[PDB]
Amino acid sequence: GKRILLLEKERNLAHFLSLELQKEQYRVDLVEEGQKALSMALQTDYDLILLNVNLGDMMAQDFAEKLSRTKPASVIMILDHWEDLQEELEVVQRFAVSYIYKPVLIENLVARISAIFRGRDFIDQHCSLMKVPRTYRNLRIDVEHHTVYRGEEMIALTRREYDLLATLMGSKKVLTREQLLESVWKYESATETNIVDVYIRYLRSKLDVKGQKSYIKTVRGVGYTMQEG
Amino acid sequence: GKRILLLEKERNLAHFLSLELQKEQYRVDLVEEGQKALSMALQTDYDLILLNVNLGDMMAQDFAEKLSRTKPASVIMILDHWEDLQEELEVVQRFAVSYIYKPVLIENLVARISAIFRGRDFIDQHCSLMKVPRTYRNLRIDVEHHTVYRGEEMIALTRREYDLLATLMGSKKVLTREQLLESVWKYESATETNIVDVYIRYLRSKLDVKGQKSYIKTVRGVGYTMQEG
Repeated sequence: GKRILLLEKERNLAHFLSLELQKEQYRVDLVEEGQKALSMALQTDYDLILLNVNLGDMMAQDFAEKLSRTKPASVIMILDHWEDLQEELEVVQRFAVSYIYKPVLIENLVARISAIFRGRDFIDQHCSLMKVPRTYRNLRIDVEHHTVYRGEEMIALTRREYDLLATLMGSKKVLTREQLLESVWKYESATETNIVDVYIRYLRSKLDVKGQKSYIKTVRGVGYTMQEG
Repeated sequence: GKRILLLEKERNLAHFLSLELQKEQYRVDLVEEGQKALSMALQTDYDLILLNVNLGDMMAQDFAEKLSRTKPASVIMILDHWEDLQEELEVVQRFAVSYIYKPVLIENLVARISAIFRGRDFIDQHCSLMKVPRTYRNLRIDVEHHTVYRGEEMIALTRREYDLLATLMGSKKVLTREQLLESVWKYESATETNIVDVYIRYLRSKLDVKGQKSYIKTVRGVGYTMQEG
């Protein structure tokens, strides 16, 4: 459950925004004083802090600079009317992840907050996009359908097998059993590298053709890679 | 929101398992018939299908074989008692992404499903295999706290600045503004390439030092990348 700190000076809006955010299963701490919002953000890591340009007892810009002393990458979004935001736009753009104008439909606001959260979560997986190979010899990879064809024949690779093939095709360098573990079984706390050899064998038995070189190369030393034909 | 097809013969466990999965914001379709489970799996793409070894009107092995005609990389996990799973283990190991024994703690099962999901997403987003970069020149990245140090000095990068620096550091290649948009503003629908240039300048003003090369390299007419010292 993502945690949100909410200081909104229009109490009617605050109430209904809080309700809709909770409907999305976010946790909402509603607050009303700048200095108490700051003390709360210092002691609690919020996934999002939603503020107006002027908090009452301080400006959002001062809130953000103070907080930044210890939590410099804090996720702050500003919600305000046109004139208030326009007057401070340049500074808001510096400290705020995003800003949105009142008057505001709550659903558009909740939608923007969800986008920010997804975008932050994507950065947090350290996913460096790389170009995907879609052929190898007479194998065709249909990435959108997670299907594989040998010539025109669909090969019914399971998910794990599909994943193993893609990991091998994705690396020019040979991969160790350990690197394969950390790839195809990433996040699962897998220990035995012996399961790698089970699934190589499953993979070969689906792909390889008799009289032909195997599509998978065993580098007896180190690990596995794809087998040039 | 990840979608799960759940056919568990023990209705008490099924009920609580469904609730705990929903708390992670997963959508759970509870079923009780193997034939209905199959018809649902053909007509909608589930991220995970959770089954016992025997579905009642058919074996999970038959379910998987029929499904694999259309959807060969379907994500199927088997939950069952020792004797049921042991008796079918070799077969299950071929068609199932994973298996887990009853009696089972719900919290353990949710954690394993979540891991499997993240593992599929790493493959499906074509993330590089390389380790997240944590240094560049005299920069140190504390990934857990989203903080950055230049020497011993903490630089107060904003979340957006941080995400941008991470995306640049994440890629050996030059990134175009369109690529930077699609990663640092992923899901935010941004279409103005101009904002990338604005945050590059913000990043430089925080990191760069007089009489040093900039940490960021402008590649005229292409995009941006990191700047060797």
